[PDB]
Amino acid sequence: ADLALGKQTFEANCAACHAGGNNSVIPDHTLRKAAMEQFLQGGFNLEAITYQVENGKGAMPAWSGTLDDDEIAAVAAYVYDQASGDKW
Ligand code: HEM
Repeated sequence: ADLALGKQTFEANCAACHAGGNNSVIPDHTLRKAAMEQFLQGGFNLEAITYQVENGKGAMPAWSGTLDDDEIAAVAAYVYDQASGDKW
């Protein structure tokens, strides 16, 4: 995965709501591994993350009409990497 692209895509598009890997809209639905295991539909895995970034969920906007496939893949990988290595 192009983690470099993923990080810049993250800062540019997701940081207002998830700065520090947290969540400013619904505080407990952070991007930490344990939180995603509880709140992310499908659990903590790349497929679940990609699905939500593409399709959206409630106050979480859908990005399929803003970011392209290679950009979505990149950002999903970055989020997974950050969570599993707890790099936030
Ligand atoms: C940017 C493109 C972006 C990413 C990446 C992203 C990811 C993401 C994940 C993986 C979750 C799940 C967290 C969990 O614990 O279940 C999640 C959830 C929400 N998001 Fe998000 N998100 C991105 C962008 C944005 C933006 C710009 C906003 C703010 C307007 C935002 C908000 C939210 C909200 C609210 C949720 C919770 C969804 C729900 O379960 O109801 N995200 N995001």
